[PDB]
Amino acid sequence: HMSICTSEEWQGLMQFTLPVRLCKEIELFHFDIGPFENMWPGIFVYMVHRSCGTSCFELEKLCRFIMSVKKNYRRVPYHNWKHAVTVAHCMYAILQNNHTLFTDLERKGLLIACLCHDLDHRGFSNSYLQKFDHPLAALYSTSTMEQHHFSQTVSILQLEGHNIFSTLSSSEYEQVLEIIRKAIIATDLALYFGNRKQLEEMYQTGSLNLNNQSHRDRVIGLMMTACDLCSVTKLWPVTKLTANDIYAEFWAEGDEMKKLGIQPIPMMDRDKKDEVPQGQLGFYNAVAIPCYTTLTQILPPTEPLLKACRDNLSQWEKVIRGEET
Ligand SMILES: Cc1c(Cl)nc(C2CC2)nc1Cl
Ligand SMILES: [Mg+2]
Ligand SMILES: [Zn+2]
Repeated sequence: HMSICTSEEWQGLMQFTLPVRLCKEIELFHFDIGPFENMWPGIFVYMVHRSCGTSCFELEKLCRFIMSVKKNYRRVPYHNWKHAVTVAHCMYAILQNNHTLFTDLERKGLLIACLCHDLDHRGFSNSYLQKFDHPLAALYSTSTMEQHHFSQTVSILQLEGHNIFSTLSSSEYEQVLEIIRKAIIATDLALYFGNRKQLEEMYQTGSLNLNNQSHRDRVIGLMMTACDLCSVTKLWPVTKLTANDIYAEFWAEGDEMKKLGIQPIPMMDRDKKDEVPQGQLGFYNAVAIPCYTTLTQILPPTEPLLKACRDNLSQWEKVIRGEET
């Protein structure tokens, strides 16, 4: 079922060298991959090599894996290839700035989990699949798309010449697949609320312990949320342009619901565009600000993400007040 890259695609990626100018730029939390489309697969190779090393993965298998993953992201307005690389870049910036807190196996599993976290997204939410009793919802009762994204990741890894993790021992292979599974499932925002509440309690009571596996899993889960939502941490023009894509995707879902005779929620209704700024204020106060606040408490080097999120919240307030561009 997985689409496979052509020889020309992976061989082409093998010869790419990142321009020197961008090396200083890629290290920064606010970096926007937007203006460098041709370089996205190359940027991911670069990030894997800088975090793990050139010897970590067999270059040919890595390039084949990356180009087949790209091929399995769909032409949807938001949950696409650009999103995958954006999320992976945020993870790289988090991992770089907190490098030894994490094991070599965690750094490789997380960068891969980020690139694959929305694989084969169809442009439909878990709400749509569960309300219209789609077969995916029967198969995966909760975290429907996230279970699908993980199944797709394993399916790519099973393709001839794509198993980038085959050189790990039998124990490390099962360990990395678990790191990936947990990380991808954690991208379901429904799980985020409880995860952030549990982490805030652990941090406030002084019980949070990164040597404790269940605590590590939660910290990793919050990092996945922080990366998934990072369009809210970019410079305002970038954040605004990504919000346009977010809403284009939701509006297409809303259109499909309307065709089935079910009225969508206001956020998915293109005829309700005027409610977007109030909706964004709600999203930042309920989801993004608490997310980056808790992440900054646990990992102080991630503070630039919280600063940038606060700045964009401020910009959404300006939009509501009529002070826009
Ligand atoms: C990053 C992100 C996500 Cl996942 N969801 C939403 C929904 C309110 C439109 N907004 C943002 Cl800014
Ligand atoms: Mg997702
Ligand atoms: Zn995502």
